[PDB]
Amino acid sequence: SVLASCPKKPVSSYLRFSKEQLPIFKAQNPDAKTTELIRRIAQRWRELPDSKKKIYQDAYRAEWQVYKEEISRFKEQLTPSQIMSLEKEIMDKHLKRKAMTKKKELTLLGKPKRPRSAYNVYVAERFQEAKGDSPQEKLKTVKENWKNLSDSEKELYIQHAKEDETRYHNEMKSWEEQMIEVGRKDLLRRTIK
Amino acid sequence: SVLASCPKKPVSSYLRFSKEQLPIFKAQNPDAKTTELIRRIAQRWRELPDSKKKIYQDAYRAEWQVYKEEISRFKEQLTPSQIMSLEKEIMDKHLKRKAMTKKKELTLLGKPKRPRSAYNVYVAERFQEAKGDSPQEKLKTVKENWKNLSDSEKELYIQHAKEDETRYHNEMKSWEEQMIEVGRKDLLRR
DNA sequence: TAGCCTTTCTATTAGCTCTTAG
DNA sequence: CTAAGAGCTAATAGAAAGGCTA
DNA sequence: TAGCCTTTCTATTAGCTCTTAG
DNA sequence: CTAAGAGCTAATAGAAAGGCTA
Repeated sequence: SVLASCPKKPVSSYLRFSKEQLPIFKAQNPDAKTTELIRRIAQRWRELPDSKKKIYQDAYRAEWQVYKEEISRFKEQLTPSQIMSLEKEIMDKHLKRKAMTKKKELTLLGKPKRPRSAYNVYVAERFQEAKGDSPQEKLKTVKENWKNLSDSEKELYIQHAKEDETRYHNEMKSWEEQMIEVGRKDLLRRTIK
Repeated sequence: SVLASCPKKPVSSYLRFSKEQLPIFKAQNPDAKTTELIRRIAQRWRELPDSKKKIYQDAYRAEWQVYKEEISRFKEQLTPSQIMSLEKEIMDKHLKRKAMTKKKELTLLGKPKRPRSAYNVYVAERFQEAKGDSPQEKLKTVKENWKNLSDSEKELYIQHAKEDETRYHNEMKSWEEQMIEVGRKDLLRR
């Protein structure tokens, strides 16, 4: 909202060169992978005489002066409420990226899944059965069927949950022992129940 | 600040008991550490019959109903801009506490100071020799007498700024390798 | 992976005093 | 949706010098 | 320790494409 | 300013089950 309209900074000298060069490298080798092309483009950059790098550097510097003007005139026409909104939007985006980065990191470190309750075991064992033309409606259905379960049957899912609590404690003790060894004592629970 | 005026949540039963008891314990033991009074207060709570703990829980539950009412009519009267401000204030507070906790932790772990710049070394030695009514107004004198400095005079301080850059690299490889010992690779640069 | 739907759980964190020290 | 990968440039945040008041 | 003042530095992270896969 | 310490209670955030579309 405020962030959407905020002037964006110009790209540096090399990234400018990189974006005219990529489509020509791609058009000549449409099968070769983008990581190989960028790897091939970087050196066209290293090899490029400094008289030619200066053409890209001069454009960057000239656009940097447009940016300074654009951003100064932008920030100074914002109301206090729009300044707060811009700061909250930037903060929220940064936190979304940090949270997402941490989840990918913990998956690479092989963090155990948390205990799956009897309802979670139910949703796994009997979801695609549930009538629904949308995954959200197949779940909406699962919630009613879960309630309609006989007491006899729900105790079957409670024991599956019970034995998964044991799996959680075992795997966590093992994973947390491994994190101290990898030097990630920070990833440990402070309150281990 | 929207958060300043926001109804706060009631304290749980033990903290209600703890409140009335601390003055009594303090008055009876005035040379005792607050940490020891709270330890003895928790002991009284543990010993307290559940019929008496329920008196404090019933008050909590009754105050929880007052809270729900107060917070809903407070938030209903907030403009969209005040709702966004309240949410930003809550998050900023949480992050200020996280950042502050990390700085205290790194000070206990004895993290090396970063490299002092030539300006930094000029402020340290020539600060109290500068005219100024307030510490901010003393720094303006040093900032003005830094700008005016000769290149040869700058080199005298630039002598410390280069030997301190060595001190930083040395102390950091020592501290970072010690942080691997304690199992805190997360605190390294990388 | 996030977010949609509901339900359910674990781990975290909020609250309070009063002194010390960051 | 968007981070990762494959590169480079450089703006950015925050720490650092001092001390006094939150 | 944060934040006030200015200046200065180090470490981080932003930018770009296009495909893959989280 | 406020975290730490010395305790307890419980609200809260976010993960978990599934799959499909950002």
